[PDB]
Amino acid sequence: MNYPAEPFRIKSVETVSMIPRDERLKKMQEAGYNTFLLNSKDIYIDLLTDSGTNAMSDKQWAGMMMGDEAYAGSENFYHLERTVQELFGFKHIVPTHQGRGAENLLSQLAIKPGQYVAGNMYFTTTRYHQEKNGAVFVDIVRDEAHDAGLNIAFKGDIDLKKLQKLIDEKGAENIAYICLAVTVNLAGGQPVSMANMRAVRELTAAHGIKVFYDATRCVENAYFIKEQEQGFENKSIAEIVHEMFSYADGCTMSGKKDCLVNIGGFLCMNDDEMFSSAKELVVVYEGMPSYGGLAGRDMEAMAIGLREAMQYEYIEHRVKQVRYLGDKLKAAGVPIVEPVGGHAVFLDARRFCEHLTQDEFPAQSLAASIYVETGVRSAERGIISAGRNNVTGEHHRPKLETVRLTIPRRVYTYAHMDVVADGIIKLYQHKEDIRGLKFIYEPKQLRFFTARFDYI
Amino acid sequence: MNYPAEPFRIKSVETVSMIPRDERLKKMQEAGYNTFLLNSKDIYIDLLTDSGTNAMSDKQWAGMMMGDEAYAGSENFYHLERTVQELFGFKHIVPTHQGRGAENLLSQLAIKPGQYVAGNMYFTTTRYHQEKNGAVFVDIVRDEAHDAGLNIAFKGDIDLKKLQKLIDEKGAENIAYICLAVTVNLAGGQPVSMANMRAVRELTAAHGIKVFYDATRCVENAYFIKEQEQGFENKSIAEIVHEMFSYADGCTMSGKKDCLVNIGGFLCMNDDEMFSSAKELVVVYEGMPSYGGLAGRDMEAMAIGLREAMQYEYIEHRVKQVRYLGDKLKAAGVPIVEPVGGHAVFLDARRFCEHLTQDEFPAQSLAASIYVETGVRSAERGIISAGRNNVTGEHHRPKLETVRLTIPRRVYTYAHMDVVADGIIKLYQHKEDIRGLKFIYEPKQLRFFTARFDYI
Amino acid sequence: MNYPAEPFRIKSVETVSMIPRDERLKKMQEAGYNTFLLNSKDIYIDLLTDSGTNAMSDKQWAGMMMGDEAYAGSENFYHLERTVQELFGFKHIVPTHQGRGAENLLSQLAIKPGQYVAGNMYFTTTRYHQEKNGAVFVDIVRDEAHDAGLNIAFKGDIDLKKLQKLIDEKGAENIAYICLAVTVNLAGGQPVSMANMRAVRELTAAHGIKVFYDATRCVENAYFIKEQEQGFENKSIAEIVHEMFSYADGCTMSGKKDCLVNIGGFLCMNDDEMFSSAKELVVVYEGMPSYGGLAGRDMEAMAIGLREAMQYEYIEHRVKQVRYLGDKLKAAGVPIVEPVGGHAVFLDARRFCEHLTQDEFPAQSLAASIYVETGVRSAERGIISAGRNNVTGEHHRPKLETVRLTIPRRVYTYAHMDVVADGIIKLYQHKEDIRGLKFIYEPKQLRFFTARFDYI
Amino acid sequence: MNYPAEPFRIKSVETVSMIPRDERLKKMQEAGYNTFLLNSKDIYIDLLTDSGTNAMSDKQWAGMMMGDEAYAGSENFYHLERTVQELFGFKHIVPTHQGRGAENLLSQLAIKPGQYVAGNMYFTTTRYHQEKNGAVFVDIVRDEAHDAGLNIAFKGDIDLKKLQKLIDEKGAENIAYICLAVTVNLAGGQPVSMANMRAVRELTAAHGIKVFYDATRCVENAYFIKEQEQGFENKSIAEIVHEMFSYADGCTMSGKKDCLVNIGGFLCMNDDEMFSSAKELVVVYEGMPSYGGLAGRDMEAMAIGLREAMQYEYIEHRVKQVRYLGDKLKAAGVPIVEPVGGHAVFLDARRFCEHLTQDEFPAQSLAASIYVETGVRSAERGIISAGRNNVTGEHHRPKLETVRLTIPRRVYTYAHMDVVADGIIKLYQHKEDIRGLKFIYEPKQLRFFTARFDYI
Ligand SMILES: CC1=C([O-])/C(=C\[NH+]=C(/Cc2cccc(Br)c2)C(=O)O)C(COP(=O)(O)O)=CN1
Ligand SMILES: CC1=C([O-])/C(=C\[NH+]=C(/Cc2cccc(Br)c2)C(=O)O)C(COP(=O)(O)O)=CN1
Ligand SMILES: *Cc1c(COP(=O)(O)O)cnc(C)c1O
Ligand SMILES: *Cc1c(COP(=O)(O)O)cnc(C)c1O
Ligand SMILES: [Cl-]
Ligand SMILES: [Cl-]
Ligand SMILES: [Cl-]
Ligand SMILES: [K+]
Ligand SMILES: [K+]
Ligand SMILES: [K+]
Ligand SMILES: [K+]
Repeated sequence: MNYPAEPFRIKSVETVSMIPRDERLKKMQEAGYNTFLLNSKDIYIDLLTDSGTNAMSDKQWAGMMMGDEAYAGSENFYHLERTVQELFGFKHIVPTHQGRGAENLLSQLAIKPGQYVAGNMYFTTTRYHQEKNGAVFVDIVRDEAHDAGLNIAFKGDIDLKKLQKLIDEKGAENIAYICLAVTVNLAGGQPVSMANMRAVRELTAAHGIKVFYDATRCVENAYFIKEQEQGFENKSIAEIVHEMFSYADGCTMSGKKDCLVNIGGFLCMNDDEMFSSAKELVVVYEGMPSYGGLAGRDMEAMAIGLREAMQYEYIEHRVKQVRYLGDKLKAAGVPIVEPVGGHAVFLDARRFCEHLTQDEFPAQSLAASIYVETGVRSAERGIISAGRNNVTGEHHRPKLETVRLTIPRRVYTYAHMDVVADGIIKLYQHKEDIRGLKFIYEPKQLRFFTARFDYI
Repeated sequence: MNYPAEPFRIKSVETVSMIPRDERLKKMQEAGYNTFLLNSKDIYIDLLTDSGTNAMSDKQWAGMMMGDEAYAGSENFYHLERTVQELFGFKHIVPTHQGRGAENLLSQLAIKPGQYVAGNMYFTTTRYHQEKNGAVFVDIVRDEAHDAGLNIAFKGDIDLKKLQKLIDEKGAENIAYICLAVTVNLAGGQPVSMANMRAVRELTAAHGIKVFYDATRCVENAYFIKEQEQGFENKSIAEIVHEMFSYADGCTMSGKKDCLVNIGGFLCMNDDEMFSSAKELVVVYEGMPSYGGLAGRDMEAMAIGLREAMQYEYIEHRVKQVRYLGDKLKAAGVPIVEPVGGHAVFLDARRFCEHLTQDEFPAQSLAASIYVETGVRSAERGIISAGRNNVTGEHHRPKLETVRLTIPRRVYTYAHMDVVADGIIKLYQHKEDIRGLKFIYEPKQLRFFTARFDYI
Repeated sequence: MNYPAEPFRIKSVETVSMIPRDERLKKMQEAGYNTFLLNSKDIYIDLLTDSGTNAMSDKQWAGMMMGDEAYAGSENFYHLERTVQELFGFKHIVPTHQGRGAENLLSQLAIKPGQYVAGNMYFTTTRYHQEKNGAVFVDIVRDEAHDAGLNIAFKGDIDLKKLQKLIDEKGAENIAYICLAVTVNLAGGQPVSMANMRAVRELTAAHGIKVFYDATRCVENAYFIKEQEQGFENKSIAEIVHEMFSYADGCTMSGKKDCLVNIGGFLCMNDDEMFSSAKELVVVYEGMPSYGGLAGRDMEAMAIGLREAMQYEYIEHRVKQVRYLGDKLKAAGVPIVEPVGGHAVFLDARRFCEHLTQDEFPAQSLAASIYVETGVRSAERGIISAGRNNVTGEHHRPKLETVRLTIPRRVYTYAHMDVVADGIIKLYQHKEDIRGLKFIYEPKQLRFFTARFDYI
Repeated sequence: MNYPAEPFRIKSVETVSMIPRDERLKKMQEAGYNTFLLNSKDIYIDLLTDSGTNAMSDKQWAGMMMGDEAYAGSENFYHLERTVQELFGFKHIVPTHQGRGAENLLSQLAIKPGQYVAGNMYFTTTRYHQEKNGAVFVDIVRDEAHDAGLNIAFKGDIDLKKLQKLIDEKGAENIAYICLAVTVNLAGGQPVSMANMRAVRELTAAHGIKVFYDATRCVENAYFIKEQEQGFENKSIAEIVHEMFSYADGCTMSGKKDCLVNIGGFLCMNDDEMFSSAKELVVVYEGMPSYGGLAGRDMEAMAIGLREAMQYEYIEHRVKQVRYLGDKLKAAGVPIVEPVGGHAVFLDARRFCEHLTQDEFPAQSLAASIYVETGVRSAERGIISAGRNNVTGEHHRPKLETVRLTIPRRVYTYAHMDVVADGIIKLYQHKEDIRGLKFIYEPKQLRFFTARFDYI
C-alpha cells in the first residue's frame, strides 16, 4: 500500500559481486551445507542476520572520531548512559560488548537453579544462558504465534492464561523472571502490543514477579504499535518506546539490532542492589561498568544510533522495506510466515519443502539451496536452531520450520529485494529438488552456528 | 537488464530532513522561489549537480585516512600520477583542485590570442577560460546535437566538415586546439563515438593541430561506446577509456564528475615543454606540481575513485539509473531532451509550461514547484542562468529553457528516482497551474545565484 | 640513544586539560578514593592503564574504514588469522572481545576442578578465571621477582625448581597447565628470557603438561630479550616473538596492550580438538569464531597493530619512554620497583609510605594522593588488587605494594613524562601526609576495579 | 625559559620511515641536492613548510565525517561563514581552495593598471598576483626587518614615514592598497604590533586608502601581541585577533597555516560592491561562492580549526616549541634570524657557511647536509628561492641567505626538535666541510622547486 523511498542518502558504499553458480556449489559443500559457515566475500546479498550488519550514519561516524578511550569514566559512557536513561527510562545501565554478554550477566544474577523463566518464545543465546544457570524455560506466547499462515496483529503477545497457569502450578516465588521480547523473533519478528505489556506488568506485579524485556528490536516493535494499535496513531516512536519500558524492571539489548551499530549492547535495571551485583560481574567477563567490553567510540556510536532509530520515517521505511520483500514473495505464492515482521521475511520451509520431513532439516537445506541458486545468504530458523532439549537429548521440534531472510538496517535497496525475491521464486518452481540433510558434526549447544551436514 | 540492481551496498548513510510539503513551501518562498538559495539541510534529494556530490567507497575513505600531507613528494601524488598514466595513457599529469583549475592552466599555456578553439559545443567555464585568453570559440558539433528531441546515438560527435571548413577559412596555424568534450553536457550528456575521436585525431594531426579532451564524464562516455558502438561490445571500460585518450594530446579533468570524488581535478599532456610551463603556472593559481591545490588525501581518493570508475557494473548502473528516470518521464508524456544522457535528465520547461512566456521564467518556477512537491532540488538551466545582455539590457534568450535533474554518483536509489519522476509527472498533469515568476531582486551578475522572485 | 625521539609523527590530537586542586579533591572523595572510579573528563594525564588507551596509526584508521561487518566469514577475520599465524606461529586462532574473554574460554576448556594452574605471578582476571573453574593457582616465579629493589635481568623467569617440586608433590596429571606470562605485570613489567621459555617447554612436555602463554605484552618482552639476552642483540623483534611462541601450546592475548588497539583480544592453540571445543564455547559468550565479539573493523585494526608492533624503533621508544620516567623518579629519590619494566613505572608504596602498614592500603591511598595533587591518574597494584583469599577469608598480602604509572602506547611525550615525574617528586616531599584507608564497599572478586574506601 | 608541555595528547600517529644516513645520501643525490625534490616517504621530520602540514584534532576529524557536499547552501559553508564573521569581524567571506586563490581574487578586484601596492615586505604569490594585475610593489617595512641578528620586538611593523612618503610622492589616489601581512614570513615570521596596525589604519584612512591583510599567520601574530605588547596582557587571543582585523578593509587567508588544516583559504571584505564582484570572479577560478574550490568537509575542518587556534595554551605551545629549537640553536652559537618567528627558525646560512659566497648556494647545500645527517627536510630561503632577475639574467641577491626549519602545527614534539637541533649543531661544529653547490639544471622561473645541483 506504501513503499516509501529511503529517508536518507547514501554517503559511502561497499562493492558487491556474484560468483558463478559452480563456485557457489563448491563453497556450500565446503561449508558443510551450513550457511553460517560460508565466507563473506563469497556472498552477494548477505541476509544471514540483521545483527551488527547495519549501516551507520554520518553523525555516528562523526562520533566514531570522538572516542574517549579512557579505561574508566569515558565521556562516551556518560553519553550512552544519559541517552538510554532518557529514551528507555531505566535507572541504571551496564554496557556489554553485545547482547549475549548482557544475558550472561542477567542470568547469573537473577536465576537460582530449578527456577522457571517464562517468555514469549525465545532467542537461542537467551534461552541457553537461562538454562546454563539452572532455569527451566516455559513458552507463554499466545498459540497463534506458532501458526505460520495466520495473519493476525500482535502475534507476539503473551497469553496471560499461560502465565497465570504457570503461577498457579509452580508458585510465583519459583519464577525467576518473565523475559518479554519485543519484537518476537521466532514468530517472524512479531510485535507485542502496549496493552499486552501493561497486562503482563499488572499480573506479574501483583505476584512480585520481575519482568525483563529483550529489547533488541524494541524500535521495530514501537512502530507496529504506532501503526496499528488504536490510541497511539499520534504518539511519537520515542514516547511509545518510553511507555513500553515503563512496564519492565530492566532489559537486555543487542545494540547490534535496533541501535544501528556493528557491535554493542547493554543491560538495564531499576533495582539498585541488582545494579551493584551486575557491576561486580561485568568486570569478570566484559570489562568496567563504564565500558563493558566496548571501545569508547562504540559507546558513542550506540548512543547516537539509538536516538536515530526513534525517527519515524527511518523506522517506517525499515519495516516497510521488509514488507515489500514479503509482499512480493507472497504475491508469487511462495509460502511465508505472516504477517511480515519488522526485521526479516521468514520463508515457511515446511510448505516450501513438503516432500521432506522436519527430521531431514528442510529449513537448513533450503537455506543452502537459496545460496547455491542465488548467491543470497539466509539463516536456518527451525529444528536446527531450536537445538536439543537438554532433558530428553532429542531435537526440540518447533512447529515453525522457517528460513530467515534477515534485512540489515540501511544497507540494501528495493532493487536488492527484487533480486532476492526473484531468485527465491525461481527456486520455488523446482522446490522438490531440495534434498534432506543429516548431521556430520553437531556442537553441544547453539549448534546451528557451526554444525556441518551432508545430504541424505 | 534494463535497470540493474545497485552493484554495491550502503556502507554509511547521510542524514536528511524529511521536511513536509507545508514547510517546503515556506522554505521555497523564503528562498525567493530560487532553488539556488535553498539550504542543503532543507533538501531531501539534491539534483542541482552531479559535480562533487558523489558518494565515495569504503576503499576511498580508507585512502582518506592515509593522506600524506607533505608539500612536495606526497605518496598520494605518486599514486594519482601512476593511476592516471596507467588508465589515460598520457605522459604527464598536473593535479588541480577541480576542472576549471586545469582549464585555466591549459587555456593560458596553449592559446595565443586571436587563435580559434573549436569544440563540440562548450561548457561555461571551459569556454570562458578559452575566451579570457583571447580565443575565438567555434561550435563544430553536428547540427543534430542542437535538436533537443532528435533521438540519435552519439549525438555529441563533431561534424568533420565543420572542422575542415574552419581549417580552410582560418588556417591551421590560427587554431590553438580542438576541445573535444566527452560527454557533451550542453546537449544533455551526449556521448562521442570512438570512430569520431579517431576521425578528429586524424584530420588534426594532418595539420599539426592539437586536441585536448574535456574529460569530465569520459567514463559515462566509455559506457555508451561499450553499449552501442559496433566492435566494442566485448572491450572493457578501461580498454575503451585508454583508447579514447590515445586520440588526444592531453585533457582537462574534473574528478568531481567521473572520478567519484567531492573535490579534485587534473591536467594531462604528452608534450614535455607544455608540462614544464604548466608546472610554473600551477604554482601561481593552484599549488605545487605535487599537490595542485589538493590535500594529499584527496589526491588519494581521486586515484582510487578513477580506478573504481572502470568497473563495468558500476558505470552500467550509473547510466541506467539516469535512464530509468528519463524513461519514466518520457512514458508519461513529460517533454525531455533526448536521448537521455549519462548524468542527468533535462526537462524542456518551454513545452512543459507553454502557457508561460520565456520572460515569465518557466524553468525557474518549474524548479521551484518541483522542490515544493517532492523535496527535490533541480537546476534552472535557461533564461535566468543565461544572464542579461548588458549592452542592450534585455535577457539573453537561450534556445534551451530546461530544468536539469542532475544525478550524483552512488548517492540515490531507484526509489528516489521515483520520488522525482512521480512528482514531476503530477506537476505535468496540472502544468497549466504553474505560475509565472517576476524578479523582485536581480543582481547585475551571477543573477542565477542570488536573484529573488515573486509569482506574477 | 638512551631516550630516542618518537619514531612517528602526530597525525591527530586530543586536547588535555586540568581542573583545579579543590575540584580534584571533591572528585577523589566522590570516587571513594579509588582512582578506578574517577571520570575521564576530570583526569589530566591518565596513567590508570595501558589497556585499550593506545593511539592507533593512520594505517589502522585506514583499516577502520574497511570493516567487513558480515556476521560470519568477515575478510577482517581472515586478515587477523593469517597475521597471528604468521607472527606467533600458532595453528588456530579464536577472536575474543578482549583478554578476559579469551581467559574465560581457556579456563573453562582446560581446567578440571581440583587441578593446579602454575604461573610466574598472575594477572587478576587471569587468576580469577582459573579459580572460578576450580583450579588452585601456584606461583612459580623466581624469588627475586618479589624483591622490589633488586635490579636483576629477566625477573619474570619461572623457577624450574618450583615447577619440578609442584610436579613431584601434586602429580603432572593434576596440573591443568602452566600459564607463562610475558612480560610479568606484577613484578613491574619484568621480562622472561628465551632460555627460561625453552627450559619450561622441555620440562613440561616430558610430563605431558601444556603451556599457555599470557601473550599480552609479548612484544615488550621480545624487546628485553633483544636488548639484554646474550646472542639476540641483532635478531629482529619478529624473530624473537616467533621463537618465543614456539615454546607454547597456545596463548591468551589482550590486544588492547601490545596489539596497539582500543579493543580486542584472542585465544590461540595448536591442538585441533581444543580448537573445536573453543569454537563451540565462543558463541556462548563472545560471538562467532570469525568475529568473537568484535566489529570487523576491530579485527582489522588489531591485525594491523600487531604487525606494527614488530617495528624495532617503535618498541624501543615505547619501552625507553617508560624508562625515562622511572629514571627521573629514581634520581630524585622516589622509591620504585627496579629495573623499570616494559609498560609502566611501579612506585614502591611500601617505601613511599613507610608510616603506613599494608593493612592500611598505602598503595591505594598513594594513588588517590597523586591524583589530588597532580591530576595524574594511576593504579593500585598491591594488597587491594591482590584480593581476598577465599579459603581463609584474609587479604592476600603481596610483598609488592606498588602504584602503577601505566603508559598508553604512542599517546604521551617526554614533556608529559616530566610533568608526571615533577608532580610525584613534589608529593614525595610531604609523603608523611598520606593517610591510611579502609574499605566501605568491597566487591566479592576483582575488588580493586570498583571498591570504595574512606580515610582511617 | 618556559617550554610548556603539549596541551594535547596524541589521538593517532602518522607512520614514518627513518632511513639511515647512507640511504639518505643516495636519496639526496637522486634529488639533485634539492630538498624540494625529496620524496615524503624518505623523510623522518619534514620541516619544508608549515603550510597544509598541520595535524588536525579529533573534533576536526569528526567534522570531516560531516561533509555536506552540496554545490550551494552547504551547512559547512554556513559554519565557516559565521565563524569567520564572528572571529575576524568582516562582513563578507568568499571561500577559496587556499591562500593564493584569494590573492588572485583580491588583486583582480582592487588594483588598477599603474597603481602601487605597498606592504611590509612581501610573499611570493601575493606580490606576483599584485604585479600581474598591474601594481607596482613598494616595501614599507621598517629598515630593521632586514637585519637578521637584530633581536627586537614587532620587527614586522610598517614604517609610517615610508608610507607617508609614498603618499606624498605618488598621491593616495594612485595607491591601490596597503598589503599588511601578519606575521611577516620573509623577515622570519616576525609579528606586527597592534599599535602599528592602528597607526597604519589612521594614516591610510586620512587619505581614503584601502588596507588588506595577509592573515595567514594572524594567530601566531596575536600571540606575540599578547605576550609582548603593553595593553594586551589580559586580552584573549580571540579579542586580539578581532581587534587586529578591525583595522583592515579585508583579508586574504591561507587556512593551511593558522586555521590548522591541510587545505583551505578565504577572502574577506566589508564592501558590498567588492563582494558582489568577488562572487562573479570566484566562479571562474575556484568554484561557487558557496564552496570556493573546497569540499564541504574542508570548509568544516577549517571552521573548526580557526576556532581551535584561538586557544591560548595551543598557540602559546605552538610558538614556544619553535622558540625551543631556536633557543637551543642559539645557545650552541648557531647563527639564526632573531627573534625567532612564529612558525619557523631561520638559519643564517651566510654565516653558517662563511667560507662560501652567496653564488655558491650555501643555504641550498646546508639544507642538503641537514637532511643527509638527520633525516630532517628544510627549505632553502635565500638566493635560490629569490630567483634570477631575468631582465639582467643574473642572480637576485637577497640580504637573507637562510635555511628555514618550518614547523607544522601539532605534528612534532620537543624530542623531534632535539633531533633537528642536535644534528645542526654537530654539522655546525665542522661547518667548514660543507661544500658549495652549482646549477646542473635551472628552470627559467620558480627554480626553487625543480632546480638541480652538484658539489663544486
Ligand atoms: C563538461 C564540463 C563540466 O561538466 C564541468 C563541471 N560542471 C558543473 C559545475 C558547474 C560549473 C558552473 C556553474 C555551475 Br551551476 C556548475 C556542473 O554542475 O555540471 C567542468 C568544470 O569542472 P569543475 O567544476 O571541476 O571546475 C568542465 N567541463
Ligand atoms: C605570508 C603568506 C604565505 O606564507 C603563504 C604560503 N606560504 C608557504 C607555502 C609555499 C611554499 C613554497 C613556495 C610557495 Br609559492 C608557497 C610557506 O611555506 O611559507 C601564502 C600563500 O598561501 P597558500 O600557500 O595557501 O596559497 C600567502 N601568504
Ligand atoms: C541477536 C539477539 C540476541 C543476542 O544478541 P547478540 O548481540 O547477538 O549477542 C538476543 N535476543 C534477541 C531477540 C536477538 O535477536
Ligand atoms: C590486561 C591483561 C589481561 C586482561 O586483558 P583484558 O583485555 O583487560 O581483559 C590479562 N593478562 C595480562 C598480563 C594483562 O596485562
Ligand atoms: Cl541467529
Ligand atoms: Cl607565484
Ligand atoms: Cl588493571
Ligand atoms: K563537494
Ligand atoms: K578503550
Ligand atoms: K559486525
Ligand atoms: K596538505
